Amino acid sequence: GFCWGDLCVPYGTCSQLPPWLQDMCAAASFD
Repeated sequence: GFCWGDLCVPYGTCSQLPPWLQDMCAAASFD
């Protein structure tokens, strides 16, 4: 879960994102 201040990328944004952004969203899910 990558956090930019208070903006943490939701773990469940992956299907709303396209493949290349899902790659990071994978680490968003696990971090």
